[PDB]
Amino acid sequence: RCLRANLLVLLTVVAVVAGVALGLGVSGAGGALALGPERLSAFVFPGELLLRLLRMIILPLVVCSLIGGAASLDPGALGRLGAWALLFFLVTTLLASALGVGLALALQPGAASAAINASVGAAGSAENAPSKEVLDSFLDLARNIFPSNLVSAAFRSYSTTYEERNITGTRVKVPVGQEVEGMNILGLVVFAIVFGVALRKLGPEGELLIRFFNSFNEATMVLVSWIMWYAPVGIMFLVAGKIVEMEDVGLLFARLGKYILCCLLGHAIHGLLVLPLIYFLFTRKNPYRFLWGIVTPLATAFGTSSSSATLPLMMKCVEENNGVAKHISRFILPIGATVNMDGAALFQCVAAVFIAQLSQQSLDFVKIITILVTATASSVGAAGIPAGGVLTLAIILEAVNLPVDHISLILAVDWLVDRSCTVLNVEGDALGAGLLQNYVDR
Amino acid sequence: RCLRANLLVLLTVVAVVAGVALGLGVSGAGGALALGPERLSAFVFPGELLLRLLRMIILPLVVCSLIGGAASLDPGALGRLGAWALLFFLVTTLLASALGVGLALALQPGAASAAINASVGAAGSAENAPSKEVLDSFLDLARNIFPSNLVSAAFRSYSTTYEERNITGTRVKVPVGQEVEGMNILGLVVFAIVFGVALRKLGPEGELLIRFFNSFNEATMVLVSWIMWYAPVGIMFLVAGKIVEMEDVGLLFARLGKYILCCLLGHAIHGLLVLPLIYFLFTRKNPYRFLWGIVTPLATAFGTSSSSATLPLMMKCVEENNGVAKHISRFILPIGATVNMDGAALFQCVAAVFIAQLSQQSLDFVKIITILVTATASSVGAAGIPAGGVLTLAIILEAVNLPVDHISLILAVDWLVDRSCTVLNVEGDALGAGLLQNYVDR
Amino acid sequence: RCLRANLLVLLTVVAVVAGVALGLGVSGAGGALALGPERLSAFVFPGELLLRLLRMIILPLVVCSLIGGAASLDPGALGRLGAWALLFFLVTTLLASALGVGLALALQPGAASAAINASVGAAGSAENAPSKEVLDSFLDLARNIFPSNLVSAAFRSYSTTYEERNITGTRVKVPVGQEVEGMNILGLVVFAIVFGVALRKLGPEGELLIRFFNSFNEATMVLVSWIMWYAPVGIMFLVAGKIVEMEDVGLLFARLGKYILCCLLGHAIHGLLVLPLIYFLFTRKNPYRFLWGIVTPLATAFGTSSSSATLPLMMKCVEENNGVAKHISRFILPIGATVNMDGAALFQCVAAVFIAQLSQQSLDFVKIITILVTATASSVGAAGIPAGGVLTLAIILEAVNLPVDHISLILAVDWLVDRSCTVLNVEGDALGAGLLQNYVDR
Ligand SMILES: O=C(O[C@H]1CN[C@@H](C(=O)O)C1)c1ccc(-c2ccccc2)cc1
Ligand SMILES: O=C(O[C@H]1CN[C@@H](C(=O)O)C1)c1ccc(-c2ccccc2)cc1
Ligand SMILES: O=C(O[C@H]1CN[C@@H](C(=O)O)C1)c1ccc(-c2ccccc2)cc1
Repeated sequence: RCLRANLLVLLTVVAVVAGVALGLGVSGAGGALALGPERLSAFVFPGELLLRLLRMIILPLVVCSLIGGAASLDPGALGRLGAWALLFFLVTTLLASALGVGLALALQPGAASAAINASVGAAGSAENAPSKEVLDSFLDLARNIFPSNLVSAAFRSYSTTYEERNITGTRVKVPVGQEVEGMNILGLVVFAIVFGVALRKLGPEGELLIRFFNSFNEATMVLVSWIMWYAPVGIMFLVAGKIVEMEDVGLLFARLGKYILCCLLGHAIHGLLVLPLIYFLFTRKNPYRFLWGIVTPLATAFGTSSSSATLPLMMKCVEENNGVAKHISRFILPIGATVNMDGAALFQCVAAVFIAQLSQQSLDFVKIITILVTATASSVGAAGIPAGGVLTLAIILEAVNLPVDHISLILAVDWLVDRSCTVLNVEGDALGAGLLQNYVDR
Repeated sequence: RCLRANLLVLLTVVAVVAGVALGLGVSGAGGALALGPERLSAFVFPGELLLRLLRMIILPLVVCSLIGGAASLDPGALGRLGAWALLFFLVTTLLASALGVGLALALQPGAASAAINASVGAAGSAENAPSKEVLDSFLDLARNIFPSNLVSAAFRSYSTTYEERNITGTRVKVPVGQEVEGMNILGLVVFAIVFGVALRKLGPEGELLIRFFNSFNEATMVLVSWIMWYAPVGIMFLVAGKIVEMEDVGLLFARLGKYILCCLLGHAIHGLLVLPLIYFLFTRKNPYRFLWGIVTPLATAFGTSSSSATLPLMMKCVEENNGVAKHISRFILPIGATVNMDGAALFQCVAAVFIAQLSQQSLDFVKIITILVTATASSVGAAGIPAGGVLTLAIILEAVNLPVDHISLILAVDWLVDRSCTVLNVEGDALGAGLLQNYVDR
Repeated sequence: RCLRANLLVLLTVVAVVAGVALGLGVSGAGGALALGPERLSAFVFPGELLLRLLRMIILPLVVCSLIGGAASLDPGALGRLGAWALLFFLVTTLLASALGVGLALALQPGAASAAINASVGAAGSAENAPSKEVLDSFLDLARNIFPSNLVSAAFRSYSTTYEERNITGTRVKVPVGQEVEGMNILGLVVFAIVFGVALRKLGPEGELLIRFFNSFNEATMVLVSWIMWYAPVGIMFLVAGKIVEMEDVGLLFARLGKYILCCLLGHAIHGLLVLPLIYFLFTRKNPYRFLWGIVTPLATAFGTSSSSATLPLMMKCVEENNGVAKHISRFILPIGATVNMDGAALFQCVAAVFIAQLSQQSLDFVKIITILVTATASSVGAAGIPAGGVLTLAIILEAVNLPVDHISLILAVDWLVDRSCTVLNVEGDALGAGLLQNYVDR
């Protein structure tokens, strides 16, 4: 039934296109001048509503799916599957970062152009920042792993601010911990996996609880169906709002065309050559067919700019349409969302290479390897914190000591490049799931 | 067994009467002068303890009751029942507001009297307020519906504060969202209903989870029995404390006797003529008998001044004493608590008409319809936020542009009129439940 | 199998000893000068990680264990068991406080010595404090009992701050309530016990839910096994960090040797004479054998300085190694953690007697009884709040009006005496559990 099967894909693609058209027409016809902030809020509000709906269920779906997936195969096979999955995610993120270096080095987006100016963008506010240390970031990562409280971890994460409690002499900023807002999805993932392993360690005592969590996840999936049918309206209004919030006639594109083209080309090459090649090599099945199987979550990722929020739609589509195993999907895809960020590592490395290319920095071999490794680690470093969309580049440049004086340049265009990132991240998650499904099948 | 059956009703009526007597005697004998703030806190503390007990269980009871009630009848009948229930609540709230207009217009409580003075009450602090817009209130309503996180929604709700982030020129206050304290009971209600529909959409997978939630609610009901047996002491001490906290020899009654009489008469006429007439018309069963069946929750509502807190006692009494169906009770009465506020719409409209009557405003037909509709919507607008006992009148007067210069007059007497409101709200909920029980039975 | 059975006890004792050796060697070899704050954080971080792991599971384990234990015996036997348990805890805490008086009165640690000076310790900051009233502390105790919301009670507790809302004349600080951080484990304990009683009041409806909670606790116990195998590393690094954080060559020991010896001797006499004597008297079974059965939780208590955090390890060890009944363990030991603080009452009373001994206060009989009773109540008073490690001594001295001018003396050495306190508290809990197991068996 092609007509009914492909209705959703048609609807979300039409939603994205019509949202772009609506926003461009509104901005050309007057935009904010004809709109006002109140009508801007009402115009963006369906987008915020879709993101509120999809952030409501990631906690149930992630927790109960991992508990229902971990306790479906014995811990030996689970350990092997988790290890090969982490290896796959690490390799894909590393390949993405290397592709970013190879593109930004060649196209040279940091050539002398309008982007050389940065007074308007920075205006002295770029240097002023928390300036989180790399060690403190890794410690906050390993403290969001192994949370102090599960309930608080359902909406809070650990962030190490810096006070000035060294009045005795030579004032040095000292760390203090204070829980902030944002889900600790990594901690919940680890707790859930460990829980499911514990239930598999038990036998008849755990059958009730596995049945509970599987039923709960199936109910949440039934909610996901209806959220999916709502999603095109939210995507349309969200995209229209996010191109009405700033003019996009071509001024910022004319400013940063090489950088944005480098990022989008890197994302497409990662998402249409590298990972499809890996899938074909390993499972020997049509990767582009599979990519068409998941267009609706990809479009939702482009519209939402949030990997965790698109995940319920993705797990529904992957388990339903494509012939991916239910337990493998449950175990892999949430872990893919919180660890695999191919696009994030890609455009972080490309941004670093761009800001280094302007001012003519060297970056011969050692610094290249450094940016690769720290991008690969920051793939998960940025994952626990939702606020740090591109904030993690500052700590990278602190590690390797580059000019952070114009990091605010990307914040004007973060809302565009970070969407293709989300597309590629969920794509890499699904491809890892398919590969590991075939590996477990063999 | 009349002697044992009616013991609780006797006990709570005696508790209210003895609390009034105790508070009046203490205030006459010296009150605070003989008491001190520390003994005032210890004297009110049983009231705070009862409210802490009854706010502990509304989350379990509401969530699990709606999940156990929604998934007891098919979604078609559920949709019809929900639609006729919302229609009933809307009509009753609208009739209440019209009754408020009809009374305040006739009795004319805003005649020239001591209430004309407002310097002592306002003293310039009335105008200073957040001044929340109507659109922003509706957006916060629809964002507390569809919460971002369920756990946070168990004790937090979305409130749009206003910052001054327009330093570029012509400083205009802009909205920012920051979650504040207070349960998001509307969001939990909607999520729970949707969940129960999902479990009914499933079949054998959901039987475990329905059995879980029904067992959990029955346990919470067993707690409610013991809280009910404690409740008269809390009501007595609470009422005594809340008339010791301000002198009530008759000064404020002598000031606002017409307004308070208008509100109480409107509440009694709504609760003893209109809704009993509707019940008799539809189900043809003794409505006043049924009203006597629920005296203990009504007295608890008068003592507590909180509709959500009396709800566990109400659902216990309605399912136990009166022959109302268990599933219909579960589905309707929580929704009645968070949506139906007949008394709130009533005294909000009466307060508006009173402040308009002083200063001799017109309010011919269009403004009357405006106050009716905005009161009907604010019935649920005030429901998500517990702090806004009468705060929502300011946004109404912002919509229709009346003198808010003396809104602080009612805050001295909010603690009295708002209790009969709670009585009428729970009464309207129970009457809707009885009507819809008979409709489903037919 | 002695070699495998005793491996854990050997490992944690070796961990404590090696941590002491590591910290002393690091402090002697340069300590902070060779370390820096960043490496100090990385060196302490395994300790923080162990405490984050053990605070993650006390909520599941406590809640589900009490629900699974309360609903294993009928409410009559439960009421008797709870009453005799509270009587036992009260008597043991009182005996501990009397032992503290008897030791501090005899050894006279407040003799004229270096400890007479307090300018360096206090420096005027001792008097400045919230100065919480005793009545307000008891009210906050009874409001953390019977929480307003269960979810918030999973990570928040009620603390009555004091504002200055008496500008009308004679500015007097007035209480305001605002929820702060810290688990409301007492409120969750009471709610859980009451819930389990409700499920036992029900019959077949509750079997599912009891099976759920028992399965959930068994899963959490399976997590506890692995946390236990990790624990020695955390204890070693934590102890090393907490003796590197301050020099302990003997300066503070040379300052307060009599006071610390009094506290440790009181703890050992309570833990090795009084309670073993009671156990032998009642159950007639080798108490020192039983004490050896639980060395790993005792060492964890010494390392962690947290009674609640060691509790999962304790309940695992008591149910596994020693022949204590599962249901009795579940019901008693969590209640022991939140109520029984023998060591806390002990060193609080000893600290009071020490600060009274300096400056030559009388403390004849009435004040002795007062310190005993308020210490016995503050055993649970300090339990709800985790921040108040020794903060509760100030409110005691407010009750009985002693010099609080040098309360900051103990804060330098709170990290040492408060560890043996934790050891004795968990010891008293386990001994009460064994006694009541034998009583129920008889
Ligand atoms: O850390 C993240 O990733 C960054 C790198 N790529 C971008 C992406 O694709 O998300 C962002 C992140 C994840 C999720 C959310 C999120 C947003 C709305 C609602 C709920 C959650 C934000 C930030
Ligand atoms: O918004 C509400 O309604 C207003 C209009 N009528 C009044 C009523 O009857 O409650 C108030 C509201 C509901 C519930 C609480 C509440 C109070 C204590 C504890 C827990 C909850 C407060 C305010
Ligand atoms: O109030 C308490 O007791 C005091 C008297 N003796 C001391 C003890 O043995 O704990 C402290 C308390 C309990 C538990 C924690 C706690 C610490 C870390 C992580 C989680 C929790 C703190 C303070």
